[PDB]
Amino acid sequence: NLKDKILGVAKELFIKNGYNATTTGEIVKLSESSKGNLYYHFKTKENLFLEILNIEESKWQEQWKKEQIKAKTNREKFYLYNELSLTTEYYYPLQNAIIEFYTEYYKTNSINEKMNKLENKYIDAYHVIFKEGNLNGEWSINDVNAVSKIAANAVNGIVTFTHEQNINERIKLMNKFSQIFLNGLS
Amino acid sequence: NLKDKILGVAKELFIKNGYNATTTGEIVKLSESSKGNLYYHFKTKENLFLEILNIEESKWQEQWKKEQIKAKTNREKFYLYNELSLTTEYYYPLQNAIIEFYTEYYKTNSINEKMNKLENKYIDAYHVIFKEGNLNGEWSINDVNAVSKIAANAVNGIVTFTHEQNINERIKLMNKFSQIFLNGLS
Ligand SMILES: CC[n+]1c(-c2ccccc2)c2cc(N)ccc2c2ccc(N)cc21
Repeated sequence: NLKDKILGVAKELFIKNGYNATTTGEIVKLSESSKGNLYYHFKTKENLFLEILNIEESKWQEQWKKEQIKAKTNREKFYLYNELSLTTEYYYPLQNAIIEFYTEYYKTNSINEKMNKLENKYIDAYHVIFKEGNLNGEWSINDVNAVSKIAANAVNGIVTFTHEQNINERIKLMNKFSQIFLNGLS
Repeated sequence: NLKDKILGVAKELFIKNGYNATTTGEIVKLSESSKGNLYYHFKTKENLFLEILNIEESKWQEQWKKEQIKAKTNREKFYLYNELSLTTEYYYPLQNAIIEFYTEYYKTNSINEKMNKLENKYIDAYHVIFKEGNLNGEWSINDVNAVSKIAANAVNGIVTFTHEQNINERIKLMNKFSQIFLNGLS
């Protein structure tokens, strides 16, 4: 595809190399297009990036839906969502590229611009879970927005910063996490 | 000393221009040494950075050892240590050199022998906190090593991924976390 097949390119240059570890010229290579095709939908490096981000976060949010089904109590949705967060091939596989981006481009309205849209969807699944937790009364939080951002990131840390130790060790830890967190709420 | 001098010039160069752009030639010139004497001491840029990384980790351990008398109980140190991490990393100079490096040497097994031992150093502080909390009966945790691991990375995510918010709110979520998390141990 025109400006669509190009999108799947950078995605890999970012997951395979990082943000400034991949450039337009680069893209253009396996891309095979002109530095104007990008002009249209992709105004700047940031855009292309901030764009691919959300896209992927969505394939994730989508898989999450087509999967939570195997969880009864919301509390199970919690443990699960975090667990799955570990195995997906979506979004998280370029959270380091984002760590960089957070620096290389923070003297510029993008963080809260389009990147604020992501910040929302990124903590949505948690928001539901927690919110619907008050209903089912599995617990009860008086600031669901705070706890939601909290959970989201911590979990994201457990996923990002431990990508070295074997995959099964990881799954165990994350579960010992959810136990503690959920238990710290009620 | 000529070693320290290298380490001294090297650090600022990295702080002034990131990890990637800083060349050893620069380091040797401004340190007034020789690639020879340099190579003898560190063998590589990658390796040089690591040693600075370690020297820094030891300076951290220092601050923590002094700045922690302001926290009587282990339950308070956990609160203090966490806040401390957020604030200091808000304006940590090398912060950008670090991110470049972790992205510049992810899969590299070798650079990961020390890479981990160092990381392991930050996890110790928590480990210490939790064990002491044990001996005192502030809580009860047997798999200290697991919690310590979870607390380190959970916090890191809270600190790293929350960059879009004002330092007042951040310190708020972080203290909220510390309370919630710490609340799932008794
Ligand atoms: C947890 C290790 N760790 C730290 C770190 C955290 C606390 C103290 C010292 C270093 C880190 C710190 C910054 N700024 C940026 C990236 C990373 C990172 C990236 C990947 C990884 N696999 C472990 C990582």
